Amino acid sequence: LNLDPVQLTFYAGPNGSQFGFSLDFHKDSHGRVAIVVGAPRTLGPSQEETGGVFLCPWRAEGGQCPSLLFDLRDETRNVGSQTLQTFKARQGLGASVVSWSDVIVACAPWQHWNVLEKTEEAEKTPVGSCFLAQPESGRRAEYSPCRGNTLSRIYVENDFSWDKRYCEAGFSSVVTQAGELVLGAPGGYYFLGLLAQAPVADIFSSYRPGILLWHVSSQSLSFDSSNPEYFDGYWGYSVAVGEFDGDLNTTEYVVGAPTWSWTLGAVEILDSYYQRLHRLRGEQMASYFGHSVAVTDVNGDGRHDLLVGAPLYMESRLAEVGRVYLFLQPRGPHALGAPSLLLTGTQLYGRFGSAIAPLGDLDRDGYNDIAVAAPYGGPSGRGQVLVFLGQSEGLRSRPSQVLDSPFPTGSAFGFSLRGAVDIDDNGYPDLIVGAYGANQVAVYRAQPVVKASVQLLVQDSLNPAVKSCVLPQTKTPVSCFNIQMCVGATGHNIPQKLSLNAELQLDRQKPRQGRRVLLLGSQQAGTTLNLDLGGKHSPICHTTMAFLRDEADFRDKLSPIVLSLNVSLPPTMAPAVVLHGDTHVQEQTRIVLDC
Amino acid sequence: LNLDPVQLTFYAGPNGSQFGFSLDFHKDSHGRVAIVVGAPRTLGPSQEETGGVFLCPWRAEGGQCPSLLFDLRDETRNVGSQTLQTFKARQGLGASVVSWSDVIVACAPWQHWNVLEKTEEAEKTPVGSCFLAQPESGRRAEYSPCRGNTLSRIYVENDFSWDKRYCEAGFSSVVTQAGELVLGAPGGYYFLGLLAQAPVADIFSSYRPGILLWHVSSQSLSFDSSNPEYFDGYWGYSVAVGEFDGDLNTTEYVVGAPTWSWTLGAVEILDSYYQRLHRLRGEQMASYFGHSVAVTDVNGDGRHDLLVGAPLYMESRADRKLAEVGRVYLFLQPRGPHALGAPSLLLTGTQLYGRFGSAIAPLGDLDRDGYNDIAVAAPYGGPSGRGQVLVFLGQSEGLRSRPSQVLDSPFPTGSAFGFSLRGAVDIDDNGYPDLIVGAYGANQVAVYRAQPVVKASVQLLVQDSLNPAVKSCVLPQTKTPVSCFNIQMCVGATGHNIPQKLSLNAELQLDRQKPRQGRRVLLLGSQQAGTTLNLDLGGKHSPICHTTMAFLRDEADFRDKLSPIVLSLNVSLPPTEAGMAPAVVLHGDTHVQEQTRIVLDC
Ligand SMILES: *[C@@H]1O[C@H](CO)[C@@H](O)[C@H](O)[C@H]1NC(C)=O
Ligand SMILES: *[C@@H]1O[C@H](CO)[C@@H](O)[C@H](O)[C@H]1NC(C)=O
Ligand SMILES: [Ca+2]
Ligand SMILES: [Ca+2]
Ligand SMILES: [Ca+2]
Ligand SMILES: [Ca+2]
Ligand SMILES: [Ca+2]
Ligand SMILES: [Ca+2]
Ligand SMILES: [Ca+2]
Ligand SMILES: [Ca+2]
Repeated sequence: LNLDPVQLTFYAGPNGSQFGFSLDFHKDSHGRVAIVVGAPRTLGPSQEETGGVFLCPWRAEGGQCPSLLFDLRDETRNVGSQTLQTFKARQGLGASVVSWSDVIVACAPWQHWNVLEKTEEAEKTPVGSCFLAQPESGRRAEYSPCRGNTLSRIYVENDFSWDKRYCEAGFSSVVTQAGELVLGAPGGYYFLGLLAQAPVADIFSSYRPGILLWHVSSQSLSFDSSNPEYFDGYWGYSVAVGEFDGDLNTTEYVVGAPTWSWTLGAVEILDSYYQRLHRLRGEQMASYFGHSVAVTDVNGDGRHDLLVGAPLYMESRLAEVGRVYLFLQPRGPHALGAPSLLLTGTQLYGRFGSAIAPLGDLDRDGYNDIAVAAPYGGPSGRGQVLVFLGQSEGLRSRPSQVLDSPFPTGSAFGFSLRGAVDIDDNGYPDLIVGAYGANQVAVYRAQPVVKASVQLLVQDSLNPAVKSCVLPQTKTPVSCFNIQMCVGATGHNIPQKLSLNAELQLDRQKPRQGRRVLLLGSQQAGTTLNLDLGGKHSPICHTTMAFLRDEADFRDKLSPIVLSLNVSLPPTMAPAVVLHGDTHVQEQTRIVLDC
Repeated sequence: LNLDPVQLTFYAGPNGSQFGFSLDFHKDSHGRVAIVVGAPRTLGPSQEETGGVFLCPWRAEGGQCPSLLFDLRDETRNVGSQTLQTFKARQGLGASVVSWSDVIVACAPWQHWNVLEKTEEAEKTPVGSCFLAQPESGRRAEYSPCRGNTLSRIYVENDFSWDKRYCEAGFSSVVTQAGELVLGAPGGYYFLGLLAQAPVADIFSSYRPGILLWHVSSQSLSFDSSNPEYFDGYWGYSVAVGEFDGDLNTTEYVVGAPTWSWTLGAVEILDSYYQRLHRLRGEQMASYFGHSVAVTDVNGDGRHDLLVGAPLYMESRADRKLAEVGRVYLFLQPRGPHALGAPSLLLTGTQLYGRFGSAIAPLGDLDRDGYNDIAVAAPYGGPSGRGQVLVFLGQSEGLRSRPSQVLDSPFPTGSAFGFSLRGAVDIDDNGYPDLIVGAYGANQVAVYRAQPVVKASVQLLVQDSLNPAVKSCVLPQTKTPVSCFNIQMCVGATGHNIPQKLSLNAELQLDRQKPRQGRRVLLLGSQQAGTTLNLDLGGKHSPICHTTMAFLRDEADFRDKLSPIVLSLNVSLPPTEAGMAPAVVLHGDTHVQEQTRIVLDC
């Protein structure tokens, strides 16, 4: 709602693009936050297809960020017969970035790995990897469960089972609250999908430079499945962490399979033991249900809620426009299955739902908020971010704000969206929009929100011929009533330069020269006053006095008086304020005399 | 707790005018708050003590104030045979000022009134008169419920039954939320005392300038009692309103009778029909149990609680058998309303002849923690006897038994600092209720502003027990290896209206039990086991935690391997005394200890 569109933070990257495929907020232990962006198609050791990650300090003007190296070299180790080796060709370092407690985990899902066992070989297959690093410490603990030495003949022998040659671990990187790192591998089990879990502390403990194999304590890998629906399931395409079970103190992983059950799609909730507590499938085939998955409690009830993206949805306008499915967390026995809000974009081929970013209390509204992105939406397919507030009792169905791509067509503005981290540390979380091949990363800063609570004090009714008030000049006896207005500013971090303007309307329904009551001071049927609330918490109530003419004067006495007070922000750069809540009170006064 | 004692506002009246005897907060139509101060001995137009009320607008420096021009003039109106007279000489206009909505009720209890019929009369007795005003419109009105025209001999003929000649109505004035003015006349019904309650709108709409004896049609008065206990009860010395019977439609009055049942003292809680719901007897005779009464929900359970004051309570010390200090009783209302019984808390003063409990002011939520705080004033307490005010914070069970803050008189001795108290109103509009204390001896009022309360939080994490020499990260500036680990402490500062310059200080003491310079655990850097560093939180919802590398001495080097390794994290405000007064109050947990041990084979 309060995300500043007119001013944005622009971060540049390599001319080879991909700067913005994935990104996250690196929360420093000191309390600072900086944006870490993976560019999975930067230059290699010698102009090679590789990845790469940049670390941008949080700023406003922006610029060329420094680069954080993880691993770019074709290693080769001779374990007896097996001369195993790694290949950086199109590794994609930066396709998944997640940060936690001074550690950054950035993945290269398409990194290759071949083991030469004399004549036979393991084939140069994309096992993928995800490299961990504490930039302050400098320690690098690369993690790659799918790296192995089992030669291809063994795979071919029995049933091509328990394979990890092309798992592509790290297609989606997330980290729990405790620091446990979770990685997706869509290609695991012969292009079926597996997951990896390992403590970052344990990963750093068990890692040894040079050697290209380990087990790293009790790292938890997903179970291989022979179910036909899982074939080419593409599990671990997108992952997130949130609390969903009946017990606390445990972190669940939500994983998306956009091709589950013959491109139908699914999303699953897993514990650390991978018990599959809940699984919700898609509705439209080839709609890519699960491309991006987000976890946040926008309802404000505390219990986390689920958002699932289907950018390839074909709306029954059969127009290819994505859709975000919302799932509030209920208190039923087997609840959470039925979706509640189905948000759908407008621009054709917009891919509405490629990036769902939790935002938390974006506008100090008391409920969490979200930002969905359609990378090819908008007027001319540029791509647009749709901010949806909590609003309680569900989610804001309408876009509280629409952020337009300032990038040319095809930049896919809005592929990776992250929020839920107050970058301004002002109770107002910000948003970051990165896009694959964008070459630029945009950051939206939220602005203070002012809720208004408005009340009126007007006499309910009176005799038009009371004749108690006295006109100054003419000295005529007239009836009159007490008109007062009190508007107060609620919310957090309200700016002290507030200049709210209140406009009063007496007999609003009646037109001009059809009006009945009329102000003494200004001789007008309505005025605006600077009812500024800046610099104080108490409401301002400056009254007025409008006279009511004699019976014989007018004839609109049969019409009851309408007293509508409407408060609006001043019209006079960036407003830095968003009026919300009650802003128009129309308490009424009727005319009562005999009939 | 957070009431600033350094920067005070001083509002002055005329010399010897008793400016500050009673006071209340008047809210202007625009929401601007002003103070109504009674000065019950201000010089009248004819150089005589009559009374007066000042309307002090809120400022920073303070000073002189304008006064509400009432009608200070004796009145004489002959209604045919009789001759009604009102004498406004030493009437005490300002002895009880209470502001409700846009009206101010300033009562002169000692205004005299006579009815001259031929030779006879009704005796020139003090009936009292409250003066209602609307300073934004000039609408003046008067209310004298106890005025009568019955000749003196009639009461003698009927045993002084329903004798309302000595009411001094306005001795204690309150206004309910529904706009009903309730006056306690301690001297009504021949000093038994009564309550006179009438709607303010009816008071304004039944007053005609010139008529002295009229009758408000909707007013209600108490019942004269033949029970010997009530005699000379002064029933109406102090009066307050609150909810005590269940139904929120009915409003109940709490009325003090400080000399009920032969100076024993009592407080009666009774509904609008003056049916006694409950009676709270005194504890010690001549203690004036009922001198001050306040109603507020200190414990926050949603039910109003009662605060009684006995300024002349003589406590039973071990050394002194009976010493006059004063005592405030706290009664907590439970469910099942007609069960409020034994007192829940018994606060007692310290200074002799300090009159602890002469004023009980509900402060609202001064600390902003969901519980109601009060102020009890001893006008002659304090080591020098010049006057003290004690702030008591509310909690789940009763309220704090010790004064969170103590305010001392800035005025010379005998100023009666604390006689009049009034609070629970944000005067400067900074989100925190303020307090106004009236020292009529010095003819001044002190305004205390509540500075913001910074609620702190501390979380010092030490990962686990460690081995003496793990031979990890080397000792600083040496290739010599030692055992190293991380110390991380997150400190947060949450509060309302906190300034942008807040910067706490974290004292990190490494095994404070051991003497410094040779502690078992030092830092991997400067090696100083005690490091106090500033951590700024000037508008940061995210606690900031600068991790530190810490070194552990050799197993042979440190010989006490059995003593617990206890790290100390202390949070303190910076030395703001160098500049102006401390702008914040760092209430809350600011000091924690975290203990670990020495592990082996790790
Ligand atoms: C989580 O809370 C505490 C702290 O870790 C722990 O002792 C407790 O067993 C946990 N609760 C669960 C697992 O339900
Ligand atoms: C209080 O008064 C309201 C008037 O609207 C009434 O509806 C309600 O029943 C009353 N409650 C009682 C008498 O307990
Ligand atoms: Ca859980
Ligand atoms: Ca929920
Ligand atoms: Ca919000
Ligand atoms: Ca922000
Ligand atoms: Ca009641
Ligand atoms: Ca209570
Ligand atoms: Ca409190
Ligand atoms: Ca204040």
